[PDB]
Amino acid sequence: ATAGLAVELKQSTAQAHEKAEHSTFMSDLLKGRLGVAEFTRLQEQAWLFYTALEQAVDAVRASGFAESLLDPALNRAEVLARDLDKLNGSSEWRSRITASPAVIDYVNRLEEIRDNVDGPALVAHHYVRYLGDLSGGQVIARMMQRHYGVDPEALGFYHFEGIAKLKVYKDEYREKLNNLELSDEQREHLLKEATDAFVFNHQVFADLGKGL
Ligand SMILES: C=CC1=C(C)/C(=C/c2[nH]c(/C=C3N=C(/C=C4\NC(=O)C(C)=C4C=C)C(C)=C\3CCC(=O)O)c(CCC(=O)O)c2C)NC1=O
Repeated sequence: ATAGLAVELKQSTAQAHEKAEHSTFMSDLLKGRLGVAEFTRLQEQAWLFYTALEQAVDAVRASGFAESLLDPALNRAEVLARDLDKLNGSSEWRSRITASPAVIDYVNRLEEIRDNVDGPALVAHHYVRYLGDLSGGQVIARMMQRHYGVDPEALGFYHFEGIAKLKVYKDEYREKLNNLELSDEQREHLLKEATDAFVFNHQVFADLGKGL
């Protein structure tokens, strides 16, 4: 549409984004109703899906698609594992954690995108996760420190070590989106995938809200 991909993504995903953002689990977490335990469960599930997402990013980058956008400085899985070591006090969690049903679907989609090397689909998922982390991530980190006394060294996920000027980086991210060479089919595919990405994330929160 008329104002470029970054604008079309934001508008197209608005309804799914709002649903995800206002899940009961995330709402209770950010208001201080839960605890470090619940934050840890979230980060455990996020480690599972970021691990899958980053295999898909690596596959797509290697194909030569969206290279400048798929900045490896964004990788969260390793930082996340370090956070989880601190949150759980040992590496015990690696052999304990299991994917919730929501995370199974989400990982399965990311693995399909990986093995298909589906560039447009991968960009959609990259946008929903990383640009969200860059944008609202400092708010989440601040609330985890404020409400629950989480040590900032256990919030490495939100820090983005290697990025100095965060506002400039987000602006340049949106310009890289606008600059991607996409057919109508590819652009439509990307947009639909971005909505599905928000849908997966909402179900992840729903399953966390339950005993799952
Ligand atoms: C499934 C949950 C969830 C995801 C995946 C998410 C992603 C997400 N959050 C964004 C921005 C943002 N997101 C937030 C806030 C939050 N972000 C949060 O995850 C939480 C819990 C808050 C607290 C309200 C803020 C303040 C922005 C700023 C805006 C912007 O740059 O457009 C963007 C940027 C949009 C854009 O500029 O196009 C994305 C993709 N937001 C979500 O809520």
